Amino acid sequence: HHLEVLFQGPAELEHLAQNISKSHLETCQYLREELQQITWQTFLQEEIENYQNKQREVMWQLCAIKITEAIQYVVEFAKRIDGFMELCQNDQIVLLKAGSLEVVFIRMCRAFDSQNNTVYFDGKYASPDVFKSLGCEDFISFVFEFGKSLCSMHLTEDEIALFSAFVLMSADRSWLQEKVKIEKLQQKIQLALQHVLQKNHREDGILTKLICKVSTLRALCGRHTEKLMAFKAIYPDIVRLHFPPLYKELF
Ligand SMILES: CC(C)CCC[C@@H](C)[C@H]1CC[C@H]2[C@@H]3CC=C4C[C@@H](OS(=O)(=O)O)CC[C@]4(C)[C@H]3CC[C@]12C
Repeated sequence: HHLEVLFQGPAELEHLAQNISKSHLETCQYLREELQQITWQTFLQEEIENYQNKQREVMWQLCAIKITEAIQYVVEFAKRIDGFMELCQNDQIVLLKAGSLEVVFIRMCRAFDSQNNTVYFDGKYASPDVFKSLGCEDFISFVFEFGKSLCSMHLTEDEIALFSAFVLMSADRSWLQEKVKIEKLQQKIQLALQHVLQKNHREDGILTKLICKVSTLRALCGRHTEKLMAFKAIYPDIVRLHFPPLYKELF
């Protein structure tokens, strides 16, 4: 008892970090180690050309299908975050519409080869050239830059998990009813994140460089929405008849 009281503080941070870590491990589509062992499996030049030969609307549908799969896994992660399921359906929805893509881009770092500038996509590792038919060179370059920048921090699986839970439970998304409860939850997650960050590299204070990325993610997800609305103005029926329903609902 007396010993239990002396540990209660940090024990609680460790407990929450382990909870979130586990939720992350069990809701990622692929194992980190799996992804790292096949970075050499890049598309061959012939396959690259084929993707480049596809029509704009065709490449967009494919990417939306692939992104929707990753989002499905992020929704499973959210469900397991303590507090998320206690919120009103309305706040649950607002946090997912705003954060599900941000968590995807965070998870992208586990499936990104920084030295060669390539991302795991449709079975192989893809250079930015694979996405040329989208007609979004700037948005694509921003995505890869983000991948490179998060990789350069060599975040551990537990670090990625707590950072995912952090930008997901943000109390500043517009239209939230329970700002105070969500805020108290993010604060805990953040103390837990700092706890695990210092466990590995009290060498710096990267928590700030990480929290700095938060603003970059919002701009990245903001551009996605802009590009998508621009695409939907030209291909309204492609979006309506061939885009995945969950992607439509979210974006
Ligand atoms: C306009 C929009 C549709 C274009 C987006 C094109 C690229 C940026 C997308 C398409 C498909 C996306 C991947 C789909 C699937 C995954 C698996 C996911 O793996 S997991 O193990 O972490 O769950 C990590 C993100 C990752 C690598 C995504 C990165 C981002 C990704 C390459």
